[PDB]
Formats: sequence, C-alpha cells, structure tokens
Amino acid sequence: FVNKQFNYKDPVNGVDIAYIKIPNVMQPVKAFKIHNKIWVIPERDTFTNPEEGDLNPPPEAKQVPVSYYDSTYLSTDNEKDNYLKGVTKLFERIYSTDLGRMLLTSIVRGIPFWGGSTIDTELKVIDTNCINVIQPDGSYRSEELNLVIIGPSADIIQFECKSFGHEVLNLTRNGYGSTQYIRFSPDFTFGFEEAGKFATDPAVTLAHELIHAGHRLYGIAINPNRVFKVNTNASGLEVSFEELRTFGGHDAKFIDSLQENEFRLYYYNKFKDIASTLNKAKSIVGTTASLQYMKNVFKEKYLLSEDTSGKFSVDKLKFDKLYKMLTEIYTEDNFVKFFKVLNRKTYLNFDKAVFKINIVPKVNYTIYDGFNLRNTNLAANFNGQNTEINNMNFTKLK
Ligand SMILES: CCC[C@H](NC(=O)[C@@H](NS(=O)(=O)c1cc(Cl)cc(Cl)c1)[C@@H](C)CC)C(=O)NO
Ligand SMILES: [Zn+2]
Repeated sequence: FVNKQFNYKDPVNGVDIAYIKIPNVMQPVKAFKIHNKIWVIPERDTFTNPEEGDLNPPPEAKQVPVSYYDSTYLSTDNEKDNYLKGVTKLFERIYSTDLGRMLLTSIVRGIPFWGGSTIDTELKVIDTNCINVIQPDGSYRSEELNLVIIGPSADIIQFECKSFGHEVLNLTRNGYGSTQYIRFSPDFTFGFEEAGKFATDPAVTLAHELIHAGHRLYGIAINPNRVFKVNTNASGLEVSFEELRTFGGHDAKFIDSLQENEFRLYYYNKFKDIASTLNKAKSIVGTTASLQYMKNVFKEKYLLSEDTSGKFSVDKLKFDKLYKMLTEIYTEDNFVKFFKVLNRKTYLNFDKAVFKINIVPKVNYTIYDGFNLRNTNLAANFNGQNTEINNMNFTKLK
C-alpha cells in the first residue's frame, strides 16, 4: 500500500500531505494520502458528528472493558506519528495477505457513485464523498476519496465505519456508495479468552472495519435495523445482519438464506439501476473528468458489460462473484485463517479488557507474524497474543 514512508512532521505538499476539511456538513487537520483514495487523519474524530468531540466522558460510562476515555490520547505529534506508522503497518500486514490485497483492491476501485444531480441525464459528484485540500493561497480544492482512517472520538475503543448520508438517498444500501470515515487506533486492543488469556491482533480489528468500507462503498450494506435469530444459550442480546456477514464463520449460518437470496437480488436490481443511469447520462458536472472517463470508472466498479453501442449491462455472473467476494469471502473469520492468529470464534466473546500496545517496533509486532514472532517463543500456541507470557506488549488499563 504505502509507497513512501511518512512522518507526521513531513512538510505539507498539497498532494499527499495536506491540511484538509471534511464534509462539514470547523478547522483544518493534517492528513496523509497513503494510497489512491485512502487518507489517514492522525487526530481524534471531533468532526464527523455534530459537536461529538468533547473528549471528556458524559454521566456513567460502561468503563473497562466496554469503554475507555483518555482526553489526552492522540494530542501529541509523537503519538500522531506513531498512529500513522501504526495504521501504515496494519495496512501492509493486511496487504501481505492475498485476501487483504484483494479487499484493499476492492475498496480502492469502489469509487462512490456520481449520483448528485436532480436531473437524471446528469452525472454529478456527491460533495459528501469529497474532502477539501487546502492549497498554498488558503483556497480549497474538492477531492474525491474512498476511505478515511481517523482517530477515535471520546470512547477510544468505539471503533466504527460511518458515512455521510443524503436527504433522500441511502448511499450504503442503493449500490451508489459513500466515502467511509473509519474511527480507529492501533495503540490499544481488546483481550478475550479461549485468568485473562489472549488479545486481538489489531490487523483483524482493522480488517473488520475495512470489510465495512467494502459493503458501504459498493452500496450493498444491510440496514442496521435488520437483527436476527434466537438460538439462545442453555434471555440474551441480538446481533445485526450486517455484523454477522462481516465476522463470518459459523455465525454466518444463523442468517436465513432466503433473506440473503432476498438481498443478493436487491443489490443486483440496484446495480442494474446504476447501469441505466449511466446509459441515460448525457451531461457531466465538473472540470475534472469527461462523462466517458467517469462512465468507464463505474463500468470498472460495478463490473458492467459494454456492448458495441457502448450500452452497459450488469452480467449476473460477474455480479454474483463480486457480491460473494465482498459479502462472504471478505470476513473477519477468513482473515484469522490467513493471519494465523487467535480471535474470538464468535461475536458473544465479551472482551473483558483493553490493553495498551505499540505495534510500531518490529521487535513488538511485524507485518508477517503480528505479535506471534517467528524464531521466538511467541510463534507457537499464539504465545505472542498471550497477555500473560508477553506482558511487556500488553498492559491492561483501568
Ligand atoms: C471494529 C471491529 C469490530 C467492531 N466491533 C465493535 O464495535 C464492538 N466490538 S464487539 O461487538 O466485538 C463486542 C463484543 C462483546 Cl461480547 C463485548 C464488547 Cl465490549 C464488544 C464494540 C466496540 C462496541 C462498542 C464492529 O463490528 N464495528 O461495526
Ligand atoms: Zn461492525
């Protein structure tokens, strides 16, 4: 992924090290472009939501291990540079896998759809899928992006994948897609069990959120109000459809196949409606690109087919393979296979601890092995992820 190594200090160039302004809906922040369509903001997320940046906790917090609230985290350049280094390692670690390489490839190629004009012959960018990059003269220049890795808000361990919405349009649920703003930190991780056994490889945590940027970027995300089945332990919580697709594994069986049938067709007709909009396109808004460059971008995104007229169609086959890839190949469970790590086997493993970590030094954690370093004691029984055995790399907190 990252071609050049970046330092937070590194001078702004208005190209890949810039001060930037998020769709609001305010002050500029230093952000790094670590790859086409992917920016990292080494700041706490006090921007995406309305004044949801006070860092200070509210009334009664869920406390460790369900919440953490240090107001001071990601305040210092030294932390910010470590943060960037931290996300610049997990990406690569992710890229090193044939699956992560494909996923990231999916994310990069998944340009949000230029669905912003009221007139149905017109291709126009949705400004919410842009950032403003500050130029030498203090002027801003609309830029198109796919995914932003930003710092956590107040609750530091509240990692999520979110997106700006539309007055009418459900951009994550209509095949259009939307710029993603994942709120994440590689400076902490969750402990699970099966005495405090082990710890999550943050690579997996980040892989989870990217499986989200995936579905939301391709506009195939299940509505958050679709929860599921009651196969209770021998009085219990329920899990989101979306979250069950994404973790994968055994639990990705609890899902009514004829609700998956019923979606796999919903996002086919959505894709088809995209193919129509493009065919019916006579104008494009902007200086940037032609109606033909942008029609090929999206031909490329939605794996559309181009006849001799140059009319686009959705191949039911290419679609099924893409849908299978994003929805059921790209899963936390299948990542843990590739990473050769230990992870919660389900979503009902109440992480009983948040640990302080530093994945930056190649003595602590590396791209190839994570914590479980080869030619060390750690490379067996995931003794690298053991909170006990490897107490230096895992310091439980409050
Ligand atoms: C970022 C990677 C995963 C991610 N997990 C979560 O946010 C939760 N993690 S969890 O659901 O796995 C969870 C499970 C249990 Cl039993 C207990 C807790 Cl604290 C967290 C909590 C942080 C919620 C606030 C996710 O799916 N976001 O869409
Ligand atoms: Zn999730």
